[PDB]
Amino acid sequence: SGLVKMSHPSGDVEACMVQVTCGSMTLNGLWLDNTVWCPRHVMCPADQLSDPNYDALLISMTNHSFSVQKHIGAPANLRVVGHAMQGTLLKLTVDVANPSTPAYTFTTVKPGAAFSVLACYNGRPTGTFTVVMRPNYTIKGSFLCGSAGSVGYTKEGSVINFCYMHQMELANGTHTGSAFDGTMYGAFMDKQVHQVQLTDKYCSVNVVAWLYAAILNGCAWFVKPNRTSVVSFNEWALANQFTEFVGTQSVDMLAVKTGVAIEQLLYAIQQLYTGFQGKQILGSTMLEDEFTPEDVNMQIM
Amino acid sequence: SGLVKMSHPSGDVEACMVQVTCGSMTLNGLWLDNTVWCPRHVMCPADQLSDPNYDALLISMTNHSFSVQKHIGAPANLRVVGHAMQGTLLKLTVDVANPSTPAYTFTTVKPGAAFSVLACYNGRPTGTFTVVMRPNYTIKGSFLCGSAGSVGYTKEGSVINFCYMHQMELANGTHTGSAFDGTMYGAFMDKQVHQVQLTDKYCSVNVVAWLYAAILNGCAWFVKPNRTSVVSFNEWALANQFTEFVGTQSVDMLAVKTGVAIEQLLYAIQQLYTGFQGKQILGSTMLEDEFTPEDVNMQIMGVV
Repeated sequence: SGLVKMSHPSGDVEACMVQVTCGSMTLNGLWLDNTVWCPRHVMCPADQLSDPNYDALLISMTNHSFSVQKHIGAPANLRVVGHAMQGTLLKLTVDVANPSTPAYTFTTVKPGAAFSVLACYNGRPTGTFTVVMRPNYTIKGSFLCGSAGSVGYTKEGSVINFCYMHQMELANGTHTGSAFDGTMYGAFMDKQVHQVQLTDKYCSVNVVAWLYAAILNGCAWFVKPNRTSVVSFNEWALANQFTEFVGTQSVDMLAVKTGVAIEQLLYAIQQLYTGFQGKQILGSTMLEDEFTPEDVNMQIM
Repeated sequence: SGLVKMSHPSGDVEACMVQVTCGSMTLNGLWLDNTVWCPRHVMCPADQLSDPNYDALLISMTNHSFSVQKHIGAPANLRVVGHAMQGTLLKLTVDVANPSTPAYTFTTVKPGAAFSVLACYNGRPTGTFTVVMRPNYTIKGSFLCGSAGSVGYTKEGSVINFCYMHQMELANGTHTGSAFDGTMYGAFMDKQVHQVQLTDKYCSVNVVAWLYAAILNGCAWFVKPNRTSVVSFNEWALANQFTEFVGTQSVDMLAVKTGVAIEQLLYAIQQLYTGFQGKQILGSTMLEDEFTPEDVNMQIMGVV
């Protein structure tokens, strides 16, 4: 009954991690059914990562180019019987179906949404943590060299939604990766040139959730009777580095649980961005946008 | 690079979780070999929790009083064939041995040490997070009603150190539990009465680690030539709600890597205690003390 960074139990997804090796290069892959997903830059030699030619590289491969070992749990015999390139991912086909494939889906996450990351090295889970997809389509993770192919996901019921496969580091503590459709979040290129990122923003709905959590724990000094409408807050947001606020039923439950209307918190957010004055809020003298409405509902029940 | 709140993968420990039911009370238990560990207040009924007689509650039990079900993973029912009390924990014996018992130890952690927690409800793992054993022998986590028996651990190679089993809430967001020798952390009582908690302190050595992580991630604005000695800082600490700084080799690797001495960050902590004056350090506006030197070394350099 505090507000902490919380991840899904990782057991489910650990049972799907494998190591993919191609020549002298190695990284992680995700083994679902008869498929192993991994980043395509496993085909690329270190010196050529500046300007790879993936179309060339793909051609020069046979199935015997790809080596897949399973280290965690039950071992280890995966023969690659096919290989395809899908955007910034490779799609390897293997002769054995993962007996431990969860019920799963492949939905792309949106800015502000949270997901769990299983950080792996050489096909071995080493740690798990949770992030939110930034409005500029980066995440703030904890990745060293060799973590490519680490998997990000969410869990509703026993259905895993795989939403992220790690690719690269754009700057200090700034990362991105692929959705399992093969597209890179934020359209960054999987080559090692410096690329510019768009400006970041506060996730408005996540700040509202956080303010609700502060109220639910007795910190409500910022609540006034004043209101800003959603439509009016969103005009303001455009020019002050906040995202468009979009209401959800998860926000609505917090409004009911506390007696404070969304529009009062939208007004407070406008004030708090001018300054906290004193003044702390679970505090912190700055806005928190890394907890979702769902986060706050499940941890402060 | 990047520094996040990082937990161990929980697959190992998930396979060990079970539900223990006794009368009307239900919570989580930990299943190792032929033993299921759970908090003993599962014997105490709804209202008697104000103050219970645990020696009495124990005698009024047989093995049939206890029901253990494994819900997640490899399904099972486990018959209880013995029962004992040890401190604040029951030690239940079951007929089937856990076929996925990890290599493990039972060690008690000291204040400032971090560990992973697997939060469970009704024998089902729902989330994992990392905590530090606070100087006042509480932990700050997310434990709702029904999470007693949730388990905390550190992992070293294949060996899991089990160091915590959740017991109770105290103040808001303030929790405590048992080591697996049965002793409650900070001598608290498993009882719905109120007990006095010592004041919290900042874990100075973790704050230093966090500041080194800042420097290593390109955030060094708080670094000045000025220095406070360890001895001097520790006198200051007593008066200002900080722990005694004790250096380790792990802190030293960070001093070597950044070129910034410990004594420079001791002086910076004294200046940052007052306040960050509108700036932030790794996205925070207050000192962070739940990143340990070992944790920072592992995330930033992959080292021990």
